[PDB]
Amino acid sequence: MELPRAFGLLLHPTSLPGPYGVGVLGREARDFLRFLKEAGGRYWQVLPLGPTGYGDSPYQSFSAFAGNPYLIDLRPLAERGYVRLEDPGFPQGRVDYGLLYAWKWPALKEAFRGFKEKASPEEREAFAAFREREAWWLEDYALFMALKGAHGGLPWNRWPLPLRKREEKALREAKSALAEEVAFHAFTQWLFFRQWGALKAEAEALGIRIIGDMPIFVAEDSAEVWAHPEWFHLDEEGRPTVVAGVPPDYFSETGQRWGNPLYRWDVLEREGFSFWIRRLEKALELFHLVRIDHFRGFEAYWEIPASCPTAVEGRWVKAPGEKLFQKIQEVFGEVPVLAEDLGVITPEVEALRDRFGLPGMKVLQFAFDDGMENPFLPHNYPAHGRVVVYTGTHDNDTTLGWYRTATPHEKAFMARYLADWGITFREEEEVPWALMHLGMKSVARLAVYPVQDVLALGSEARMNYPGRPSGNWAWRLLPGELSPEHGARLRAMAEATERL
Repeated sequence: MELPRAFGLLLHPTSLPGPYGVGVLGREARDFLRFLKEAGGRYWQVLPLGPTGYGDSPYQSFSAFAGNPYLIDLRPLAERGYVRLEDPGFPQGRVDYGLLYAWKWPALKEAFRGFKEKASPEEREAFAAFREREAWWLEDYALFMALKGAHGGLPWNRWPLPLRKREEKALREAKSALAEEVAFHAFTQWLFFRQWGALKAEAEALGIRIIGDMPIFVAEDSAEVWAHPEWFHLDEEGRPTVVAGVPPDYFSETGQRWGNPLYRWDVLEREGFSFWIRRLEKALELFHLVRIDHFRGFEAYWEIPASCPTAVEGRWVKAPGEKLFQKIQEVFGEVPVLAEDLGVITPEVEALRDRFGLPGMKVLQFAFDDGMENPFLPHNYPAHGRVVVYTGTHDNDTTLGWYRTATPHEKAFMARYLADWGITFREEEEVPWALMHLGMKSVARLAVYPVQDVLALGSEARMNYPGRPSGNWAWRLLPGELSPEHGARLRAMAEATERL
């Protein structure tokens, strides 16, 4: 794809400021788009937007199609009398998921009750039309969530066998018995997609493109795995027989056992890769570009026997990446995908990526732990510049946080390297800006930075810390924290590096 020389910001919607404990698809989101526009940014990047479970990770969703109900702006609903919003006492600067779970779900349920009572014919009609258009994934998602609620939150493969194995009779009975719960979940979806569609329209009016994100592998406890057992390696009881992960290395002698179910690629191929085509079709209704986590998995993946508690017993298995993207290209006439290609990749992975002109990534926080050969250093980037450079992603600490724990060698080499590129700094809080400037001076067509770096925040603002059991995905902006001055500084930088 042809990427213009520009810049953007990374900010998950939950991090947006606003009342009621979590960022939503409303005015604050529009304020951010306006801020981005004033700053000269042309891209807004978010993390996966599906519904979340224990851990609150957007990369482990109950569905590969559904939208996150927590992102629904409840104000438009209250403004119609559908519900009476109450603040239990949400904190500032962070999402308290426990409190959000206990409070927002009931608020959404109360709003649905109010809706069925006061909703106008136009609204009732639109909601019905939506349920009908999206049935191909919505029926399964809505019933999945209704059954989960009726079975104490248990994962689908722990529900009674008739429901678990989707016996027609039992399934139809459950759907009737849970008609109201099913409708409610469909209601949260109609709202999510309606609000996201309006926000996407606002971004487009401001000349902004949205970069979406999705994990290559779906979650074990999700609607699509339950509904399409034939697409994954499961045993008759719904248990994965093999799981995703990565081989042991110089860090984890045990490697990483992610646990995600793996695709029966042969079955998918015979079906014209329908699952993926559909997944991308839906994603393209929300985003202009979509990144796919662990992109190398389309070339080959580390397959771990589910019985193994670690990733030591795995083996590399080839996937039909070539054939899948040939299909994606013919169906969508192009491939609007960004490849997450960090870590150790192979010449075949790089080959697949370039073959379809997919831009890869570069993370500046990883460029100074060795020498001038480090692929993350700007002078080593491809001359075609089809790559996206970040100071750090959602999985990294904020740049100031990173700097404070960096090795003496790292800190010294960074300063010297910056000096070579005509960049300097005085206080440590300036490092985030110095690195953002380095990225903008680079040949990378796109430079995307987390808002926390624009604010020069410390480790307390880190989005996610792989391996840490708590405090993840919780950071939030404060109202007005992003000032016109932050915007003007970004714009001046973009102008000087010709990214406007």
